[PDB]
Amino acid sequence: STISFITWNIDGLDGCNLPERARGVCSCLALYSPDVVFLQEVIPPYCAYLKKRAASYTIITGNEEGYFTAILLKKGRVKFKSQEIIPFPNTKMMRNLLCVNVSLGGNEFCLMTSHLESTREHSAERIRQLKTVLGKMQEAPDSTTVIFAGDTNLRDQEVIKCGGLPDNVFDAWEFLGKPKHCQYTWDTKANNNLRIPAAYKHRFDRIFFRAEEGHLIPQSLDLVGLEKLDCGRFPSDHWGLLCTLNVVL
Amino acid sequence: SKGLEDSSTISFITWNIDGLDGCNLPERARGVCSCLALYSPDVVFLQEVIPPYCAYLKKRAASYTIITGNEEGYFTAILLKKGRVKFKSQEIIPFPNTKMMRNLLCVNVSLGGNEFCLMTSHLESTREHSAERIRQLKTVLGKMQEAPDSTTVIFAGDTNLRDQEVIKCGGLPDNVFDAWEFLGKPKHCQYTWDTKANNNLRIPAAYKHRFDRIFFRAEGHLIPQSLDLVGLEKLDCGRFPSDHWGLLCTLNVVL
DNA sequence: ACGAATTCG
DNA sequence: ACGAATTCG
Ligand SMILES: [Mg+2]
Ligand SMILES: [Mg+2]
Ligand SMILES: [Mg+2]
Repeated sequence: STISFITWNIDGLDGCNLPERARGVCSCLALYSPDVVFLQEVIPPYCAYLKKRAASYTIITGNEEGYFTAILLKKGRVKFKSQEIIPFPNTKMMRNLLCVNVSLGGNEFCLMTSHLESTREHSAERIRQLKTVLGKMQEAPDSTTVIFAGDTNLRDQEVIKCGGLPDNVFDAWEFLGKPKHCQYTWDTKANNNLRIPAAYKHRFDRIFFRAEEGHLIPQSLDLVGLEKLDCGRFPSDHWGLLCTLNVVL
Repeated sequence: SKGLEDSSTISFITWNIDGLDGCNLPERARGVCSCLALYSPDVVFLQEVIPPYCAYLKKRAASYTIITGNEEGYFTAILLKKGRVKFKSQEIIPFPNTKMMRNLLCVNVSLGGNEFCLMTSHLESTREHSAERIRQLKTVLGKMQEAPDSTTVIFAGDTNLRDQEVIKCGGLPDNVFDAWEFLGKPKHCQYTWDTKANNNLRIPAAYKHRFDRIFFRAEGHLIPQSLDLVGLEKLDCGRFPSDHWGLLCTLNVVL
């Protein structure tokens, strides 16, 4: 059976046009009706909005104050079994690792998200956090399918410094042949929200998975959130990623 | 005076004398020159010299010939004791990507019956410019290796280096030694820039670094004898000659 | 949440 | 000529 999710850093720390941009995020979610949504940079009033607007999803959060991650699980498609939060002891930005154990498509999943330490200056801590994520991905039983989707803030060289992805962990964008149309998820030439008067682009938002051979097969990957809202800005400074996969029992 | 017994020795001071701080500069220059008068080094390597400072050196260090790394702005200089050092030529090597007018100054001399290439630089400043500083260090080390095998090469200057940056470079080449390391990393002269002990910059924090370093290319032919700090006395104005301490080094040239 | 510049302690 | 924090482009 086919499943879909979106992962999206929705820039709740930008207070400008935030109500309109939150409505814009959810209009995108309504269009694609994903089974799972992974969000980063949620803030408390944004979470309160989602609890009403997305009342058809079970909402799991990474914290209750500041800014944090969330995982939304479509009721009637996804059975919620537990949540786990793993700290990043040396974060300076309240980052952590949020996991949920669920049933979806007839199989058990561990679904994970994080907003890894931001900016070039904090590369070393970001690498330590990536190692924590990768270590946690190895802990689930082999019959459980593990998906991480989140804002990694990664540069390719940092993954190399980490040792590269393990032999049994795959990046969905790489798996699909490194398609150019959805490569960059943060692009200051195409996205004006931060008003950065220069052109930089990065593949900060990434999807990793661990599954028994042939039991999880990515089928599509697309950017979402590409349309300006009435205020002339985008829902976020990031594009979202929409991924569909076949879950084979 | 430098008699027969010490004819095998080269002594020198290297010092970033902070000519970019105009406040109290004439008095601070007199403080530097008082140090030069006390130790009478054969050679002085200076960084952050400015044109007015050259005039102060001509007045209060008149026994030294001045070779400069540029004519305007701020620049390095090598001072040669008249009657001891024979000047043979001056070479300047550019750092094409510097944003701070930095370069490599080489002065070829004869002293004590030996040929020397004496080099100084003020490598790119601040943690943010690490990449360019490492590129400049590679230029310096390459030039040290290129000199004729008969010549004795000494670099002394303000490197702005952090230890981790020399490791990123791959370490000093096999025939190039750091004088402080050679002498066993003595604690008394380890830090040459120290905002707890020196308040010239008025930084309200305590940080210390070994920015000022001496490299030499040598087998057993060049033996460091001593390394000591200078410039640790406050002057009449209540400030030091510079935000850096200077380094006083003696080396023996051996058969 | 970019790199470069600047301020503050 | 420090590092952190903030601001500029
Ligand atoms: Mg952000
Ligand atoms: Mg297909
Ligand atoms: Mg200086």
